[PDB]
Amino acid sequence: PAMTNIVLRDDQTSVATKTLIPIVSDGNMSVWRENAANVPIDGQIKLTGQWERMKDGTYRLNAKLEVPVMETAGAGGAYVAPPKVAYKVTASLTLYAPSRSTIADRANAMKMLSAVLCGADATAGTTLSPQSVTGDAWKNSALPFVFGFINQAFPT
Amino acid sequence: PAMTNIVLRDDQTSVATKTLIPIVSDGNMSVWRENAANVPIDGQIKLTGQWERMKDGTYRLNAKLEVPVMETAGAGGAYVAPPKVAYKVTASLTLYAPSRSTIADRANAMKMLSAVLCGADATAGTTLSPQSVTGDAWKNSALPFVFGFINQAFPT
Amino acid sequence: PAMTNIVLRDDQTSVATKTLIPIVSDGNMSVWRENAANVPIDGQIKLTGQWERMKDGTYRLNAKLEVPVMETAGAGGAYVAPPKVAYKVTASLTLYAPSRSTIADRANAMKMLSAVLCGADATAGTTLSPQSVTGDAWKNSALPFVFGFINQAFPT
Amino acid sequence: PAMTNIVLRDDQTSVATKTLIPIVSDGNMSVWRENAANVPIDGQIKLTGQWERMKDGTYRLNAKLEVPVMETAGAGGAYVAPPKVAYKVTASLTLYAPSRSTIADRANAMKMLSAVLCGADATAGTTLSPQSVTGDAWKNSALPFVFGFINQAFPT
Amino acid sequence: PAMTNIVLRDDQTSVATKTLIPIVSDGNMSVWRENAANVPIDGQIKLTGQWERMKDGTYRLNAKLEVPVMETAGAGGAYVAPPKVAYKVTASLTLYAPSRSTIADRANAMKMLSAVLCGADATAGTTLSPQSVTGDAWKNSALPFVFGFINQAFPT
Amino acid sequence: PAMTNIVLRDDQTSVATKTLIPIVSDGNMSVWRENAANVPIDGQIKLTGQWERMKDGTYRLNAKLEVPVMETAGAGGAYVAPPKVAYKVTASLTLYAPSRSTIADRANAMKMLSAVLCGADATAGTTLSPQSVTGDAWKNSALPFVFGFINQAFPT
Repeated sequence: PAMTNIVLRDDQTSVATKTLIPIVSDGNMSVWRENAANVPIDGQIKLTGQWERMKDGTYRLNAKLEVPVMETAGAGGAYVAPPKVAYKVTASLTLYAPSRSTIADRANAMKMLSAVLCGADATAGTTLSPQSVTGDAWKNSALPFVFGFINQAFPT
Repeated sequence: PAMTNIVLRDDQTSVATKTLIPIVSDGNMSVWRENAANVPIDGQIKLTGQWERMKDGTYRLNAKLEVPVMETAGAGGAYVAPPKVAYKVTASLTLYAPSRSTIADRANAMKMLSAVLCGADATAGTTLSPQSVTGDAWKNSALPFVFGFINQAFPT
Repeated sequence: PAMTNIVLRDDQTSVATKTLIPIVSDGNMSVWRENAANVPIDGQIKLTGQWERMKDGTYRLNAKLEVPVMETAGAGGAYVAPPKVAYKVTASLTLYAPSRSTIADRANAMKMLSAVLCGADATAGTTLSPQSVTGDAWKNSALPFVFGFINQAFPT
Repeated sequence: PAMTNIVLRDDQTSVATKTLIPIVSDGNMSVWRENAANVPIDGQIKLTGQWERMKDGTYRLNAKLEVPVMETAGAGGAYVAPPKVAYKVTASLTLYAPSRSTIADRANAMKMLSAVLCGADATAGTTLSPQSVTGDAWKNSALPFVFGFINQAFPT
Repeated sequence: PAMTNIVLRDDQTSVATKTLIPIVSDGNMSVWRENAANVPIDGQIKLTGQWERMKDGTYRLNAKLEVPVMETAGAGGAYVAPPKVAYKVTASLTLYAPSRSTIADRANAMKMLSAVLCGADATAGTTLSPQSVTGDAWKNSALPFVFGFINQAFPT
Repeated sequence: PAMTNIVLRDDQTSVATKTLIPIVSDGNMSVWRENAANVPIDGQIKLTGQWERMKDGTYRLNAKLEVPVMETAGAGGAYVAPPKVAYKVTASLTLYAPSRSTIADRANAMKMLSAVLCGADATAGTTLSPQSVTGDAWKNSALPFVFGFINQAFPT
């Protein structure tokens, strides 16, 4: 498939739209990046999709979303520098699919873990829109793994 | 929070429901497991949520879904072949969040990467339900990252 | 007993309510933490209750309340970092109860030291509400040990 | 401030009053002690308030309540057994306050931890009087941390 | 699942109730303890549930109930004797389940041995309630295995 | 007493009856065995009651129930395979009673651990009949220790 734009929606009070433009098509990876002004290149949101064949025939597929955070949002100026990038929150989905693995196996695994990350709970058929327009819908959610990852408390 | 059951839905032609019963709560990790008949303990669908504080104050949160495939018995051994597992398709979401990170930032990152894993594309607000009742909806999908993970060919 | 929420009241001008949610149930300890947005995880108020058996049979019971302080309260932003956590004020109650110690002994010790920390003075039956709704009631109090710990002057 | 008497109340069925007379004022510490008849000096209820400036500018303030239990005499030694002490239940509140810490912060911490030691629970503003005249009120209490300290089983 | 209290009934003439409160939850071990008045910690009734994976894949599950009998006071020596534990009556159920075992096998084994320990005899359907309010029902019972364990005389 | 038959009931959907006939009575050992059609001797359900006096006077009483699962035929190799036993699920109750123990101690311990293995929970008087005609009653039961032994997941 060809590289396309990737439009995401974050979880602020007012859901803001973020556009990742394709940058580069490499041999084992491909990269999408945000393009926002008065933001250092290091501060743009980055999406790296890479893949490799382990020595045992097993295929490792990594999708890495880096979200940078500047320290104090700055009034952009003609020759004024942006806030130095304070840190990065990183989230990587790794999929290990062995030699004998099949399309059905991979699809099942991906769909079920996606439901988990969208916080399926004891009640069957439960999920939360990752493209939800509801502001603060994820941080306020009490679903086991959404709440778990966000507020850093897994169920025990 | 307390551990609850977790009900997921696979991507077979007729969508099947899988239920993960809570098994154990360790000091740092918690484990849910399916309870299917005629399956060994090591062959059930397993979900492991673990977390550790790195030496730099950065916190690493892992959610690991193991989907096993058990072997099939060929009646040739002069005894019914013992029921063992063939292999495991594994999918682990890892979130690295430093000490300066907040609830707002962790939520932004989780929601955007969930949208990515649900095949967010150039068209804004595009997502595919991971609890979808549409059979084979994921394996047939052409959404960039759903397709790339299912078929081991990311956009390039 | 099961872990429950723990609701405390501080000593500002307007008494503010702080909720500690249970995080983890470990083998020798249990942890409660505040969950407040635009605050680094390191800056949340923490409560760690641990217990161990010394080699001589004596039981050591520690309850540790960590109160972090950020350096300059910051206007939360979409991709704006919180104030880096400036320092921690820590307060630990340690109870040493030997092998021959009894329920009555431990209850007596705990109640009397609690009265001391609530600042019982020469006048009998004297105490100060630790859940007091009166703003600034503790910092302004002149009770020997409340005043002592707060303003860092013990009676001599 | 000047050292005053300190009147506390235990948790017997009929609540008894204990009075701590000031004994000595050292350079860094001060000591109150009970004066009960037929008790050696080392068997009286003792209260020690000491403080030291750590090498990092952080100040450590300790308040230590020792409650002794004297042995009982069995008339078998061919002489009345000498009155000695059996053991000591000790409870020490320690406050670590750094150089950047203020009166507001020390007060917040002390009040909240006092509320904790008085069995603050999920219900807001919950506390048990440490000068309470209700006999056996503490040992019978089911408040989380009162119960946990008295019975050596914290919530888990 | 989560640890709950465990309420048992003994075989005294007037059947008494014992309550085991959870103390700690480890990864491979969970402990319940009784909290009775005027009994040391070591003299309380203890319940230990543990599990381990042997090197051959076979899981070993152990449930260990310790009923202590404390030393009766005795008359004074030099000083009054300290309270100490005389001995412990211990009862451990161990279940060995190899890799190829199923829920059916384990449930069948557990139910049948439970009926055995509840004194199944030649007449079908025979059983004795372990929660029975009938005082001295077990020590008086003549069912082969109950009587055998109690009176240390096995059917021969 | 004299050895009698022992009639047990399993946990199949339709509850089946198993009869253990006495085989042999030794001095410190007695054996019961099932006699089912089309099952080898080693595949029959076995029950072993033994006792021994340790070197410290403490008596050790063991009751061991072996439930074998025989190998399923499988297709022909060179010749038709001979019937053989696949594995054994084993459940052993061991009771340690020191010299100073009495009938009261042993009966109390046995009844309380029997109520435990029959799934006593927080609610008093809780029990599950081990001779119950309710099919699949044990494997479906959620009582902490019954469920724990069955599903190899202990309350934690």
